[PDB]
Amino acid sequence: SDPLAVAASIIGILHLILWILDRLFFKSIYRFFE
Amino acid sequence: DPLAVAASIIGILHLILWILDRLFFKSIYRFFE
Amino acid sequence: SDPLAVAASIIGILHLILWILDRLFFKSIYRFFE
Amino acid sequence: SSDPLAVAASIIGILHLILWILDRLFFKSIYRFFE
Ligand SMILES: N[C@H]1CCC2(CC1)[C@H]1C[C@@H]3C[C@@H](C[C@H]2C3)C1
Repeated sequence: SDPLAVAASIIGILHLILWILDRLFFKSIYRFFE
Repeated sequence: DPLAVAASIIGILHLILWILDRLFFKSIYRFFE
Repeated sequence: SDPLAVAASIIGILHLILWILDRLFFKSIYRFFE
Repeated sequence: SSDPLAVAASIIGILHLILWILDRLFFKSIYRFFE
């Protein structure tokens, strides 16, 4: 239970979540003008 | 730790999906150049 | 844990922060000109 | 100080930072000649 390890884990989870949300928005936007 | 394993697998899938996304968008925005 | 894990944790936190600033900049540019 | 999964994820995180840095660098560059 290193603080850096736990923070890095949570940040990786949040990073992938926000990435799929951002790219979902952008892929839905680009899925209309093509 | 289960948290470390979850974060590791999420990081690997994140890199893989980001690479596929980058290939998609680089081959989609490589026609303009 | 080991230097590899510590550096990887610092780097993952940096990566989240950097991608946050990148997407915030792009969303602020696409939230005023669209 | 050795989990194979942890070492793999660490190397992957470093390479991910490097690749995203290069991606956004050349992206910002392309978006620097167009603005
Ligand atoms: N992309 C980051 C890189 C650092 C780790 C994943 C998230 C990796 C696996 C676990 C254990 C350490 C710290 C994080 C969680 C090394």
